[PDB]
Amino acid sequence: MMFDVHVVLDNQIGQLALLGKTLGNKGIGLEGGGIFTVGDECHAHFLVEQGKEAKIALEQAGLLVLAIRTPLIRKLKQEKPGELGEIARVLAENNINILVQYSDHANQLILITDNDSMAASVTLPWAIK
Amino acid sequence: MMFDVHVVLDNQIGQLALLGKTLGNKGIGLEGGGIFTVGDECHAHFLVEQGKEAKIALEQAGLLVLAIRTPLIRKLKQEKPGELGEIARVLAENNINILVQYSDHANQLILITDNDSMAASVTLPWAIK
Repeated sequence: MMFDVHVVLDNQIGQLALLGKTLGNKGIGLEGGGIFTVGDECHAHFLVEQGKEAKIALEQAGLLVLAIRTPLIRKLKQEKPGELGEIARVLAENNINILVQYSDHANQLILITDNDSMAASVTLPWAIK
Repeated sequence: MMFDVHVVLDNQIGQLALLGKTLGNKGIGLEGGGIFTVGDECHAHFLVEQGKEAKIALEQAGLLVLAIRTPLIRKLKQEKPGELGEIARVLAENNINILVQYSDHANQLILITDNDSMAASVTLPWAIK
């Protein structure tokens, strides 16, 4: 039901504005994520419900969508130092590499790994209510 | 009072686990942010209160801290499609480039720009209560 939208923006003014207007004009709200600049490019990951519709609109605006994915959605059960490192440890102990991690507006944990099939069973203790 | 901690992790298992354990062992909680993989490196931005203490602990663990910064903290006043694109538009119209953007666990807007001095006055309408 929820999709991570991975867009590679140019390191230029107005790029986040174009992304947000293009999705806002379609009624697609951003449920979490952000943008990180790395050298000459800006990597955006935003969580949306209308993933396929967001991909079409962004590409029609000329933005490069690398992938839309359905992430694992989990929840840390309490806010405590070391909680994120603990779920990352159990994933690492199962030889699972974490490619994307962030939190949504419900404070739910959003994850993309190199083994989402195994990561789902490994992270079952953190399943949402 | 709040600091963004920019760490460049290796694209390897156990890196987020080392970051989270190192800060959790010091009692430093993660108040927001995430990690994005870009090629062979993983860029982490996490919001913490004990920024200087987090920098020391991460460097003693062998992790590369690119910078600690005090971000602008703003708040979208309602959750509505296009709201993020609107604040990004006003920033772009003032020739301000957005380098980092995400939301914290209070759903506050975290921003780092190439003109935080001007960005503070430009984004005054989005000031927190």
